[PDB]
Amino acid sequence: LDYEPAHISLDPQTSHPKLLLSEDHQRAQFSYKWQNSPDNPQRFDRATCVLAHTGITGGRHTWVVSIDLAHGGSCTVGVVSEDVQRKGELRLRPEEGVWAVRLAWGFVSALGSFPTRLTLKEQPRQVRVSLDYEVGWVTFTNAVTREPIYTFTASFTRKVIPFFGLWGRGSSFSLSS
Repeated sequence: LDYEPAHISLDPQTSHPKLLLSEDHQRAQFSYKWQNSPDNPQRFDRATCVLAHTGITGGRHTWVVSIDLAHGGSCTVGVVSEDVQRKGELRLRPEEGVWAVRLAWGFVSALGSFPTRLTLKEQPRQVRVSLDYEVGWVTFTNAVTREPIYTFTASFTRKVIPFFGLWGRGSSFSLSS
């Protein structure tokens, strides 16, 4: 509970063409249109994902993702090693530097080679990500109720970057701390 609220801004260099970022870089929604997004090496081309601008190399840090799934979409939240594969079919799993949870209506899972289905007391509106770089914890909780969701144990050898994904029109997320 000594996790330091962090500023997150979504990096428009990284965002899949199917994600629309807000002017303030605090929100994203799944867009009906592929944008004519410059295909620079930092940009996801298949995974409908976006990174934060600023990575973490130490300490304890925490941020909150508010999730709105209007019509059976999904949202993915977590952290990636900064050398995560961005081009092609990415497998979201620890082995490939992804520590993330996927939320849909009636469906939450921790992503790995062997995804873990999680049944919660409530459908999370808000997911708190609490990262302890020093120990190697990625903790997910319901940011309103503090209900535990999942904890990954990780060995960080590189910078880690807050990670977000959306699938399906009417799906969106917004950031706070």
